[PDB]
Amino acid sequence: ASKRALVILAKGAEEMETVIPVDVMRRAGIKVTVAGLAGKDPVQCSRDVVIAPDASLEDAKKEGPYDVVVLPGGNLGAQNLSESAAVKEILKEQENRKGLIAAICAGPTALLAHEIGFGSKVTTHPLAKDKMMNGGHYTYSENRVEKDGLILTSRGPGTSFEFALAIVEALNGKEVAAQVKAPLVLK
Amino acid sequence: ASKRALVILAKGAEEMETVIPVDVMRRAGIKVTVAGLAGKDPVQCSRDVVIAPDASLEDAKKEGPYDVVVLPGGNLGAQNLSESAAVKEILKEQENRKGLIAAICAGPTALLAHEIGFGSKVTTHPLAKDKMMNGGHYTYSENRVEKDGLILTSRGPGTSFEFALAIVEALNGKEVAAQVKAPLVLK
Ligand SMILES: [Cu+2]
Ligand SMILES: [Cu+2]
Repeated sequence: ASKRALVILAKGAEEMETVIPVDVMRRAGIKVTVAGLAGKDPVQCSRDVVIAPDASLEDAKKEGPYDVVVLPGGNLGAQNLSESAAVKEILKEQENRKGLIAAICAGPTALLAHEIGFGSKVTTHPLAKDKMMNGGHYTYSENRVEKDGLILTSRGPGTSFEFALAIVEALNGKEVAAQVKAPLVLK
Repeated sequence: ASKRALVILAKGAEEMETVIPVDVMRRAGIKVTVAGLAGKDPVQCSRDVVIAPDASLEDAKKEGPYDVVVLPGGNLGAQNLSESAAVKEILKEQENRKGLIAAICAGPTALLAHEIGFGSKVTTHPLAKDKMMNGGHYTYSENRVEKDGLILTSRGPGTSFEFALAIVEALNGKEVAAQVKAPLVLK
């Protein structure tokens, strides 16, 4: 049976940080559900790219559990994720069942909002560091991708490939990650 | 006045190679029109990401001229671009007015189909090389981004940032490209 990923898509999400992990995870044979936070309608991302989700979060959250829950970044997208009761419940359940949670850029600040993974070493976009570190509940890292147990974080659009391949390695192993990596023409 | 970019979006396009240049060009203050080859309806990309274009190509082609015409890759997307009479006319006009043409991955094989920029040094995805080189009308390069006059080409999803920043530099200069680059957290 294939692994399953939930990607939560909110208005203002960084479109690069959404599409790169979805595409790379699907190249890895992961069944990815792109779920719209606000419903089934297409979502307007931070730059003006409009993406139609596979399902509403309301529906997708009923089709769990997922092997990874992925939170894209983008300053306003992450604020929307941080304010959502549905996201809070999903992340708490994932943390409780010891499943992987992956967040990139401003995405990890939603972990702070929902009190997820306190005590973890994490990274974020450099501009999101102060928000993430409010209260000192995490230890900050400048690694391009950071993984502390079941909390996987990354820094920005330019780390999106490394972030996505780290999810693939965590779920499907190093060999699959290497196979997926080669045709991408990475440096 | 701001520069203007036309990005032509066909079914089967590589979504990463579409979104990365659109996002980076908009960060550069370029007015980007994402135009759907087949009409105004949302487009199903190679992995299963659905993107809603800003306009139909039929409408957008009437609002030229553009400072750059951008062709995303993806094997089936590029085949669709190669078969289109509207694309042929747009590229010929752009070539005739000495405007920039930028194509990534399998995208450059549409230049071959429409007899654009013969004699140029070009690169493509490694798997698209044989198709591009059919007849020997170009000289092949393994550079991650290649620019020969007004023909700008690149190799794949992992070269998309370099490709997009090269478009920005060509249109808006090195200083703007450097400013846009820094917050992306590239290596
Ligand atoms: Cu970001
Ligand atoms: Cu490609």
